[PDB]
Amino acid sequence: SMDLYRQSLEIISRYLREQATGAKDTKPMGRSGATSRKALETLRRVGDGVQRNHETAFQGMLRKLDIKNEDDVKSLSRVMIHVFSDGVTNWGRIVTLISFGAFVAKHLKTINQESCIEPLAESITDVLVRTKRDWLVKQRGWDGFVEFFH
Ligand SMILES: O=C(O)c1[nH]c2ccccc2c1CCCOc1cccc2ccccc12
Repeated sequence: SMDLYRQSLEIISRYLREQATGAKDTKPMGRSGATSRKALETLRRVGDGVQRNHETAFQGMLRKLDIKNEDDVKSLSRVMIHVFSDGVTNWGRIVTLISFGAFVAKHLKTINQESCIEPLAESITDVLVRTKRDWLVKQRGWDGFVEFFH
């Protein structure tokens, strides 16, 4: 679903960008927007907690990935689909996929690869919506994400 993709892209890319810069983007978003703003707000709350709770694991995975350049960022999808497609599907695992994206985005700013944050956000959005389309539709997309963590 291109609507699920374009909404997910805006939520993920906004969170990854603002985690990297340290500054939040202004309130107006694209289509839907009201649901997306609520989703970004719950994502900041839950996602910041996940980064703190899994700091050692995130540090370990970052080291393993050994990200140095733009080519390393594109080779990521291979591990991303491996780890994320095996096992159960729930909102906690979706938050973990996104929060680790934020953790990687901060590292990219550090190594002067900030231009890779958008392609990375795009890659996460694509893997998420492509592999979990039906489950996301059943949960009423980003409306169900907000409700679940309410
Ligand atoms: O779901 C889980 O078990 C799990 N465990 C982890 C333990 C550590 C770090 C993440 C995870 C996850 C998230 C899914 C897989 O994420 C990824 C894997 C690889 C590269 C990535 C790059 C950008 C964003 C997500 C990535």
